Amino acid sequence: ATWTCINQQLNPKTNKWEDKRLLYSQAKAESNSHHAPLSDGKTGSSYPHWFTNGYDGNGKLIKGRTPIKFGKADCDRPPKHSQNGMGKDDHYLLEFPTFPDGHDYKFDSKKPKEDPGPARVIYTYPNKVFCGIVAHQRGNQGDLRLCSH
RNA sequence: GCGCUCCUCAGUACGAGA
RNA sequence: GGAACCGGAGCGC
Ligand SMILES: [K+]
Ligand SMILES: [K+]
Repeated sequence: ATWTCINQQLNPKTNKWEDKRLLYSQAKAESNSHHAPLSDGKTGSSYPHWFTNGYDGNGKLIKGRTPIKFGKADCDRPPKHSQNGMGKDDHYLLEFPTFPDGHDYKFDSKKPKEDPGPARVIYTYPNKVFCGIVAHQRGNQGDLRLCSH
């Protein structure tokens, strides 16, 4: 499967924010999540960690936010995330950087951590079910949108 | 002693718009 | 997302 993300990137010349299209292999993205450790932000980079998707630890909407629909049960299931995402019955979503070249993000990188880019592979804790690839609408921050495929 | 820089503190406390 | 205080060095005065 091929996923397409649209990311706005600043042009240093025109100084205007321009659209950038980015293609990612799903296999590589899943591979990225398999090789990433299964902890919630306890690496030097802080990745991977909890992707709330608009919810709080008790699986209740946050009000004002609209969760992304991944189209899969385990994924769209409201989260159960404890103080450090290690609850024995915890279940939630993780986000980890993913790129077009598909290389594994150096999760232990720090000061400075490797650039995480705009895209993230989203998957479940603790069975790493693939949910999708999202990407910040503009820059490497702000609103995260579901990409196409 | 005053001003600026870097390391560290620390991906911590704090947090959920990441 | 993400500080500061305390802690150590450099440059200038
Ligand atoms: K400092
Ligand atoms: K200091």
